[PDB]
Amino acid sequence: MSLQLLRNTRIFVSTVKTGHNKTNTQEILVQDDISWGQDSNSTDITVNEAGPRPTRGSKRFNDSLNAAEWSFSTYILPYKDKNTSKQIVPDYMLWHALSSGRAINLEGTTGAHNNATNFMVNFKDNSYHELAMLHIYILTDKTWSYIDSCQINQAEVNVDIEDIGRVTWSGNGNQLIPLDEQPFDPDQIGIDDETYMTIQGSYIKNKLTILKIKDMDTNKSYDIPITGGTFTINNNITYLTPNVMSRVTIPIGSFTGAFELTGSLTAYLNDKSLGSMELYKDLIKTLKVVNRFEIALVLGGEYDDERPAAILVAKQAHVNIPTIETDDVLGTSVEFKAIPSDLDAGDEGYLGFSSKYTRTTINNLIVNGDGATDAVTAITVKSAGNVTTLNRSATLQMSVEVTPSSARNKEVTWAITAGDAATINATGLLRADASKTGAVTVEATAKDGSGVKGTKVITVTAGG
Amino acid sequence: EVNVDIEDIGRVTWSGNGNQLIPLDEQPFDPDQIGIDDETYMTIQGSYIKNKLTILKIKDMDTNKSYDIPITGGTFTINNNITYLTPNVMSRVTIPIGSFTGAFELTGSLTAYLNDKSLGSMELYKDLIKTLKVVNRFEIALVLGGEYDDERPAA
Amino acid sequence: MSLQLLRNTRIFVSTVKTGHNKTNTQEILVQDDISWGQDSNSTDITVNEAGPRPTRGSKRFNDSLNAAEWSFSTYILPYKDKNTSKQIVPDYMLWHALSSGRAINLEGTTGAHNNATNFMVNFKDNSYHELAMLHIYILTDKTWSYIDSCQINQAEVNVDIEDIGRVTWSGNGNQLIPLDEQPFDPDQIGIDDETYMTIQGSYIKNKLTILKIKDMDTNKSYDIPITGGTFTINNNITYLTPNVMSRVTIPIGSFTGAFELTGSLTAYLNDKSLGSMELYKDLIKTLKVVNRFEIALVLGGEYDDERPAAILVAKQAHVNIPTIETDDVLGTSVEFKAIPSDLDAGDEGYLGFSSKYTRTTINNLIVNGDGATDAVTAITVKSAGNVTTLNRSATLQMSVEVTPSSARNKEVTWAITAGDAATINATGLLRADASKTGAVTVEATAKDGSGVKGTKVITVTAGG
Repeated sequence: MSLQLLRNTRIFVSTVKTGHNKTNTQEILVQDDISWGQDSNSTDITVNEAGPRPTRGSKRFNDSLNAAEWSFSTYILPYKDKNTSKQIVPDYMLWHALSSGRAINLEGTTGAHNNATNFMVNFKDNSYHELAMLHIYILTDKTWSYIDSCQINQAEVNVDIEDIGRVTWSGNGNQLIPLDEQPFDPDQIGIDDETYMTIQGSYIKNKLTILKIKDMDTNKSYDIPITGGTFTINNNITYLTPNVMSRVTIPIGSFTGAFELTGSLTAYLNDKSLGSMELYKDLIKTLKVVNRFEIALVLGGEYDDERPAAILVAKQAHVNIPTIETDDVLGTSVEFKAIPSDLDAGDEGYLGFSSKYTRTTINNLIVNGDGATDAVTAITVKSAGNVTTLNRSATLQMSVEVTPSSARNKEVTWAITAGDAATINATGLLRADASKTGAVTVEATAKDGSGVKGTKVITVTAGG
Repeated sequence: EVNVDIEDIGRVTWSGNGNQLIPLDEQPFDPDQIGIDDETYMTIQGSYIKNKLTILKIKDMDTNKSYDIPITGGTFTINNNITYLTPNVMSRVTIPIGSFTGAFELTGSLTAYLNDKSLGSMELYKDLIKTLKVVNRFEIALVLGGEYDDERPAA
Repeated sequence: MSLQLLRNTRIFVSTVKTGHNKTNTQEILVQDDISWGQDSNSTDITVNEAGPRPTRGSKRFNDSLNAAEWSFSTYILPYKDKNTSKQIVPDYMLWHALSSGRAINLEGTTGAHNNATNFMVNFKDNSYHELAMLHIYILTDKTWSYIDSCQINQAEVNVDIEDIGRVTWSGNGNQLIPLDEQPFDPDQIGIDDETYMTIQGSYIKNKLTILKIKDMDTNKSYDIPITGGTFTINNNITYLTPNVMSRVTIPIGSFTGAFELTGSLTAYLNDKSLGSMELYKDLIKTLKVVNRFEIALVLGGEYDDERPAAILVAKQAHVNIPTIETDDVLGTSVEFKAIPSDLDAGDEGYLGFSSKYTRTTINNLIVNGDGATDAVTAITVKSAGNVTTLNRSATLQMSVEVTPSSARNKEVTWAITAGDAATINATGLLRADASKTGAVTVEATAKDGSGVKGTKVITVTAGG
């Protein structure tokens, strides 16, 4: 009688089947592109004979149930909750399931976990045969229905100008189940209007898209205006089902396959220095089997005032040779896929979601890994007593200052590049001797990899 | 190909194969007297079948739970799986020679809206997804054109 | 300056190397799988020393040539020719050289001989060390060649349903000889369009395949719808080549081996009466060292109206113990071999080809050996003067009426089966005596092996 409507359907994500509370269930900001359903495998039996009386017969049997299909898209709207005062995306257990299979723990360091500054999602503890287990609850009008033991297969992140920032989720469940009784009241679990105002206070617009590309073999950072992009995280999950003739069967667990983090970035060719054309010609010139690039795509842009933004940080990526795409105005496409340091070392990449980004915050998130931990920005090597020169056979212990003063890693290395008339140790004691009449330089770079440069030309003379 | 869809008038689509298409110069027979006259055309057009009035009779033979399902649109076809056999001669071309009907298939797809009412679409769906059985035995009686006390055209 | 394609090959079968006419050579319609050639043997003489600085050198000698191999596939295409008005298959000399070692005589009664009703092949005259000798002529595009003194080694017939009736020929020849000049005009000898139309009017489809199997030890006919099968006519011909060390040698003569007529028949298991299951259970329950089965494989089906057909008849066959072939639908395999009554008797089996087989024609082919010779179908025995009973010490010379009225064998035998109150002679003069108060029977059967029954229950009493 009463017809169920699509627009009135609300989704609930849970980690447990009983005792649903605010810490285990949430209302998901799903769009109007929802779709789900479970199909089955069937077998037909035909008979082929040669007698005078052919047997035109066909007998059908049900054999098994395929995986339950579910897919929906949500808005990327990071925010801070009033309870914890820490930036968390509304759909945080989805990112936890995509990241690692451990118990949900925002106070840890692996998987989806927040902080006072930003919400960061790493895949360092992803090396599992089975990720975190969810339960997609589908409340269409009044009738209940949920999908048993869902697991996130992939997360489709679309980054295109003229398009608002969104993410599309698609996964599979063991068995979709319809329910008659309410598992839990949706009103108090569902987000109230105040946190809806708090969430809508932060929107991410993909029109402001700035890319950080830097090769680790040459450190040639480029300036590329983005036309449109897309990067997805794939788990390659396959459900395993038994094969029994007598009765039908349902899937039993799964084994996550190979982790894939691929992305496609479209951008216009530029003749300007460090532009798209220079990147393309450098890549098509140095044809190398292996690539090692710093790619840091920043959705929503960067600003001095706190602004909502989404960040991808791929430390050691693999850039496929670009193919310049012909159109009205030449716009090329670059394909990348983040490879790890070691196949089982994790650290494929990590993401940043928060409404409160300053350029320094995103910078230290990119270089150090967290939006809260500070990193060095500039370095000037300091002589032991404002000294400008050195004579032959004289010791000089180099000192150094770093900025900001709140940097977590402040120690720097000591090296000599230009000139051969002195030496430096781990502590910085520069030493000279006889037959040292030439000008020499001294270098200093911190171990956090900010790209900081500490330089000073000391005029080492022959002495008195 | 029988198509049963609302907003669509009842029609059937035929598709088959012949040994060899042949063009003819002489009239095999006069079309006028063989062709239907206007009176039987009036008699035929006196009866139309409209698929908008589609009522389904579904009943399982293991439980006898007849359902009440309003149809959104359907399609059922009868297939013979006919393949023509032709010889393979290198010197000259060849034409098909007879055929052997394969396996008889009578399949159909019925689209209908989910209903919370008793003996509705949702009850049928949940019963089927509850009693997962390899073999099914159902009374399906699709009635194109509807049913009425007065004489009405129906399929 | 030209390349030769396999599609332009034309094959002619001849019994003479000169004076080629339409009665000695005809074209054989071959298919893609045609193949022919001749291989050569060699030898390497290598020195095998053991010391340092050994000799490492070889040497090759051509020593012999192998027998030429040829094979091709043809369609079973019975038809009637306008010249003689007798049913004949286009590759009839192939059948003759397979069947007998005498000169071809279609008017005779052994080997390949035709009739106004059907074309027949029997192996009653194959006791020869060198069967009828052919010469395969090959015409590829423009160049000519032929194989000298061929012999039909075997003829494979595959009952592959949903396919056309086809036979595959194989054999050996003394030597393959390339001919530079045209032996005969292929335009005249090759089949013309009229006979091509007549042939294509008649095709044998393997789908319409009925099989007639009967246990001669129990008189039990089975209804087995076939799934797929094959039967072979094999001669096991081996070609002898002389060994000469100084010069290469080609085969000089041959010798036929053991004539084998085997088969293999696959079918599904049927629970119906006299089905496949009953045959399998009877065969595995008897467990007999020897079996006497009558097998009549009828390609093309049996019908009241005229239809083309190819029939293999095994009068006294030997059936192996069947096995169950576990597939999606359970089945079995009936592997048989046609054995003769006596080793030097021939008559292992025969074949009948025609484009006009009414059911009666194939029936009398099976039971009489020829499609033209009619065979008795039913019998009702008649007394002397329409008498219904008999009294003690009274004669009853019974007669017989048979159908059809044109059966070649109109005679019957006489026997008493049920009761002991009378005795019958060869002519049929039944005789009784006193003290005969029981009901006795009389039976008659034809001498052509049709399987016709003549029965009557005479109510002999003690008299008035």
